[PDB]
Amino acid sequence: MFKAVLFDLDGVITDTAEYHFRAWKALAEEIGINGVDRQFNEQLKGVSREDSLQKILDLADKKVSAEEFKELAKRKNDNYVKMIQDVSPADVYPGILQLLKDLRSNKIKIALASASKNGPFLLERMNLTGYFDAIADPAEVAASKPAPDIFIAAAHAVGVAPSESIGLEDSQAGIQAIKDSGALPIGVGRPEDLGDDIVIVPDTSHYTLEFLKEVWLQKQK
Ligand SMILES: *P([O])(=O)([O-])O[C]1O[C]([C]OP([O])([O])=O)[C]([O])[C]([O])[C]1[O]
Ligand SMILES: [Mg+2]
Repeated sequence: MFKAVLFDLDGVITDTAEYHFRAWKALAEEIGINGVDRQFNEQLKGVSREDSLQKILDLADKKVSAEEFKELAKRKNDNYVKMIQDVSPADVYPGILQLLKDLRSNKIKIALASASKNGPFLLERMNLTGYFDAIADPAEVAASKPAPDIFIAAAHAVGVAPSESIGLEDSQAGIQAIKDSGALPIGVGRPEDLGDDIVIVPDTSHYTLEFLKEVWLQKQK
């Protein structure tokens, strides 16, 4: 009986979490911060551009100037934007296109709840824009992931209560944002990274409408 699905983008719809990681690691190393490895990057997944940069700068003893802070965020974004120019429909993760088609057939709303300002560009790259009933603008919320605001806004944008929605996420921060919104999270990734307390699937082929119904029917929510 859920009425909406609230999609993260990066690491859910396609493998762009890998590109954010590579770009943040390159930035960090340029400023002599070598701690952005895959384990540290689990604290960056789902986190805004500025919050990501500050989590990396927290690894250093000294502060950068406000001018350098702004430059660094822009530097990373310009690199990332170059990395994603060749993304195509062939890069949609397994299961995702068919899930979008099945949700529309079943009159279940589809909304994007990505913290990325590059979200709309990436949905166009992948020929997915037409499936979305709404895209929650991440610059409109007052509080970014792990705050629930973006999931609350995604649900509102398609006229469904968060409590009647499922959220799909690959990150610690986004799973917390889903929990605090009222929606039911189903994570994608390693249990070791995302927790043993919610439903986690190992890859996105598991994100079928059949499975979302299976999970919803057992407590949920
Ligand atoms: P999700 O994974 O919330 O689709 O995206 C998150 O977006 C932020 C901000 O991206 P931007 O605006 O393109 O710089 C990234 O820092 C996170 O890595 C990403 O998970
Ligand atoms: Mg993500």
